[PDB]
Amino acid sequence: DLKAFSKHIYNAYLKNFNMTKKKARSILTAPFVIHDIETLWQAEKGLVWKQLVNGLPPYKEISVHVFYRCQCTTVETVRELTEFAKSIPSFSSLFLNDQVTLLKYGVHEAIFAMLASIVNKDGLLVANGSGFVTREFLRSLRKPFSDIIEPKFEFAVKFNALELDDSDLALFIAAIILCGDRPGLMNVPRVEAIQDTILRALEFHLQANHPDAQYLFPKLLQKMADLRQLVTEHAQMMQRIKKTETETSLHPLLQEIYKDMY
Ligand SMILES: O=C(O)CCCCCOc1ccccc1CN(C(=O)c1ccc(-c2cccc(F)c2)cc1)C1CC1
Ligand SMILES: CCCCCCCO[C@@H]1O[C@H](CO)[C@@H](O)[C@H](O)[C@H]1O
Repeated sequence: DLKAFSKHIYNAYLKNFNMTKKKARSILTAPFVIHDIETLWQAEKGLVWKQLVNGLPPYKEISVHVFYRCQCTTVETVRELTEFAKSIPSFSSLFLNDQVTLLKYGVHEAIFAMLASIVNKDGLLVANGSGFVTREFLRSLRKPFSDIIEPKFEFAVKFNALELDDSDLALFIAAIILCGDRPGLMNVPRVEAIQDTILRALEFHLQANHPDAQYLFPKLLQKMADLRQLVTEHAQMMQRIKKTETETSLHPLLQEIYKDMY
């Protein structure tokens, strides 16, 4: 039951996410360092990116260009999360409208949790591990673009202190997506039931994987609550950008995610 449950989730996680925390940590211990405008330019000229630069919206400025690259990665991680979720039998058993509801309100929490895997206190990996953008450079962007980034590093460094591996994260992320609290859900009892099974699997798994860790399971439950507050603040900053940065393009999928959030 729960052992094979977890194992199926773990394989779904390995199957659908290109960058795993294992791969990321090895690199973070070399990548081209982006820390100013010149190295950013060189990086765009020199590094392979998943989305091609001319494919981005028309250029406006440096801070906005960075934002577009963040937005590109966000949308790509949504696609991965969707296929990850669909690789879970109980998720695909849900009516398609409930699937969309869970992803809509779940993906950003899952993204910011997984983000910690490619983050340290000095910056984060970009371009599939080919580059490393410094936290200080991201801090130097003009508001509101620098403001929307720093809160994630703060969460990330604290989160990495728990020292989860990929197998723990697969269950953690599954639990975030299969959440019975999401607005507009049709079959709440069914999602609550799946959520409960995942959380049992998570505890079972952590007992085995981290036998000497103390209070880790309730600590992770608190991280789930923390991520909700993080995403609320994020959505508020995105609404601010929408209203005060009219020249900045917003990806339509992300726009569909944000119109009913406060
Ligand atoms: O939510 C939206 O509406 C999309 C909008 C998000 C905006 C805030 O995004 C971030 C905030 C904090 C940390 C990371 C991200 C974005 N992410 C990245 O992986 C990422 C970070 C930096 C760069 C990059 C690339 C080139 C130059 C440069 F200076 C930076 C590329 C990708 C993770 C969440 C997807
Ligand atoms: C797969 C069976 C066909 C599903 C048809 C039901 C569509 O319902 C719609 O689901 C959306 C969430 O996904 C909500 O945002 C809309 O308010 C709601 O009207």
